[PDB]
Amino acid sequence: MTEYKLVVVGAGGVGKSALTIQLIQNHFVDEYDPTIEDSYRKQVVIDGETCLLDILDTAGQEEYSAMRDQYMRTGEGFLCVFAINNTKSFEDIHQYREQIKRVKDSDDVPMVLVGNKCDLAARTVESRQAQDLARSYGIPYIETSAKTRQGVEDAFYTLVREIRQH
Amino acid sequence: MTEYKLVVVGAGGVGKSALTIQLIQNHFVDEYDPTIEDSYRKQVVIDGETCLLDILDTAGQEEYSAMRDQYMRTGEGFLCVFAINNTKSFEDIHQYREQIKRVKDSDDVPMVLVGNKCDLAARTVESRQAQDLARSYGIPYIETSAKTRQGVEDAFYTLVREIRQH
Ligand SMILES: Nc1nc2c(ncn2[C@@H]2O[C@H](COP(=O)(O)OP(=O)(O)CP(=O)(O)O)[C@@H](O)[C@H]2O)c(=O)[nH]1
Ligand SMILES: Nc1nc2c(ncn2[C@@H]2O[C@H](COP(=O)(O)OP(=O)(O)CP(=O)(O)O)[C@@H](O)[C@H]2O)c(=O)[nH]1
Ligand SMILES: [Mg+2]
Ligand SMILES: [Mg+2]
Repeated sequence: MTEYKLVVVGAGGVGKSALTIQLIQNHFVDEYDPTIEDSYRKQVVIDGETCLLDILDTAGQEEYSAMRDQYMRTGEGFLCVFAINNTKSFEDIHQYREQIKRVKDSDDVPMVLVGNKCDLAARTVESRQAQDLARSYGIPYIETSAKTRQGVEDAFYTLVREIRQH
Repeated sequence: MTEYKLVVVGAGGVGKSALTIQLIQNHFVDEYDPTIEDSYRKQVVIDGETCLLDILDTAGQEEYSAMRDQYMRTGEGFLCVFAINNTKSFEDIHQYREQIKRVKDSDDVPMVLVGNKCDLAARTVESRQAQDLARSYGIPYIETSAKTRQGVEDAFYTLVREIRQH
């Protein structure tokens, strides 16, 4: 079957893992548990196509920024995640997109810009700012909440459809 | 606020109305009720943006194919709907896309190809066939069920994001 190799990247603490576990295990993780590297594989049916989601959940931390090259080379699509209550994480996006373009030798790589933790009221990144950024990259912007599950399927399945159209 | 003028088109009986009412009124209509023309307006929040969905629900029938020109000229994005258990409706898609391109003087108009009634088992249109068609048009393909609500938000919000990126 068709397999889609998806990679979830973004700064430390933005909710990369909570998003992925919401998708695979249907529950919200609320505990401190820094990721090194985790793989999840799941058979799903998207828009009638039977397929396998091979998802790589990555570390937010800097140790070995060049060990990101290896998982960036292999990934077919990327969810670039920031948290709407953390401005630095939004600013960091630029660095992950440039690194992905650099290792994949490409100005258009399947990507979705995800603004997570949209359930929180202490918002510091405006949606308009993020939508403008997404538009300059030519990629979708989706807001999600791993807490309420709002937008999680949408974020992942839109990325699969972007890969379908590459 | 930003308003998005969406238009739902497709052959008679494919579920254009049931899709729209699922979205606006959250329930499945299961009765015979041919549409002439209906408007629905709803304030929503999509990916953090407050906006108004102005949705036009159209007739499947032929009387006045040129009275489609008027609503095609004004629409910003189109959901092109067929039913996965009705091959003729899938074939009819081509005619609605060509008419939209013709009146909007454009080879790329915000559009989503929707394969509705995916809950039904008597499938006559394969997903692969539809995905190939969608790919040749360069637009997303989404399967929906107005009966189970599967994919309805996805179909509409993906169309809004396509308008955002035009
Ligand atoms: N309110 C709320 N909290 C969230 C959401 N997603 C994640 N969190 C919380 O943020 C914290 C960090 O989540 P986690 O998934 O571990 O983030 P990470 O980005 O994967 C962390 P690391 O980079 O080290 O691997 C946790 O307390 C988690 O419950 C969300 O959508 N909303
Ligand atoms: N199983 C199932 N039935 C559906 C679904 N969507 C619509 N239907 C059924 O199909 C029939 C036609 O639906 P309706 O919404 O009236 O279709 P229409 O395309 O709007 C008809 P018209 O073109 O004349 O305006 C109804 O019996 C409705 O319940 C669906 O997703 N699955
Ligand atoms: Mg993690
Ligand atoms: Mg109708």
